Amino acid sequence: NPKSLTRGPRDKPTPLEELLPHAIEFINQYYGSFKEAKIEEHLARLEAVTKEIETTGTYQLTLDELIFATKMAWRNAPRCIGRIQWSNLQVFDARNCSTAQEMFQHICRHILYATNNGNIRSAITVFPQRSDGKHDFRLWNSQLIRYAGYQMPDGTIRGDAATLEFTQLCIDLGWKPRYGRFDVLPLVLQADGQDPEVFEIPPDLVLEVTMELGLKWYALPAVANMLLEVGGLEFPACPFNGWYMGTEIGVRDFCDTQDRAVTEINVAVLHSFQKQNVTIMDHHTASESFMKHMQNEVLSPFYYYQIEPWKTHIWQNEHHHH
Ligand code: HEM
Repeated sequence: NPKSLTRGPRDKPTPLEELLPHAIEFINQYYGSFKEAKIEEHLARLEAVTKEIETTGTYQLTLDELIFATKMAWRNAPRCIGRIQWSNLQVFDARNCSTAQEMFQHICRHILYATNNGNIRSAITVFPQRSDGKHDFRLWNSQLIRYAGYQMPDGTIRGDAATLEFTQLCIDLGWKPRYGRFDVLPLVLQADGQDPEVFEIPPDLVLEVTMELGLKWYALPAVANMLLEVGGLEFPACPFNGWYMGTEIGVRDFCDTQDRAVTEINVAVLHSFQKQNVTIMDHHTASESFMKHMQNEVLSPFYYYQIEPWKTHIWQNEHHHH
């Protein structure tokens, strides 16, 4: 019975006999948050949604349904330690975004809001939902802000090892590679299913925490490659963020060997982030964020993983050596 955590591509709209059941269940779940309240409202919504699916082949969520879905999907996230305070989430509605240039501006706003000069705020920007699967909006990055990973002559690493393929992809799309350890990768944005466009992230928007010892690391951990599933609808583009745990800042930029044996702690990080006033999930934050959450008072909705876009993209013509 274990279900796939991945939701792949489509080449045709979701069939009505498949969409309706899901939409109806979401709407129920939505109105269910009001036990005996809004019965006539619930039925009115069902009738409209069904009429919408029958006449247009799909349906649009309301801003409130979307907000509710983004928070439920967060709550339904198995490994997310931040899901305890699922209500502390700012939603940005970018569902009428049309171009990669517009996606770029939305992402800039997201990064700006979320970073908040260090006082990190959790947010999610929801781009248009998948229509026929041939006009998908996708962020080819794994994270909004991530360091480039460069291959060396001896087989070593310069930068983030986990971005080897993606970094290469960037270089192949024209991006000029500086060969440092902390090079912020550009944004590879796909809009309306078109070929991806490369956008440098304004250096100003990147807040970094200083760890020679020789290390830095961005303050904002924002997942950019997941898909939000809600009521049969699919949003292939919905970057979200929280704040670091400190337990993980992947400085796998290493030869950092510089008790038993496996004793490589994560202290300097906890301290470094705190003194530079960048939110990290320490005890005070865990407690405080939970307090804020309490004051506001098949798994679906859900955030799925996807097949890396460069492995599935049917190129048009743009950017050679793709
Ligand atoms: C508020 C701060 C947050 C913290 C400290 C936090 C922490 C975590 C941690 C530790 C993981 C596991 C390791 C990893 O996959 O990187 C994780 C995964 C994840 N988080 Fe968060 N998270 C936060 C906010 C969010 C937000 C705002 C969303 C979405 C709206 C979210 C959605 C997820 C999802 C979908 C995963 C993938 C793994 C899974 O859920 O099973 N997280 N988070």
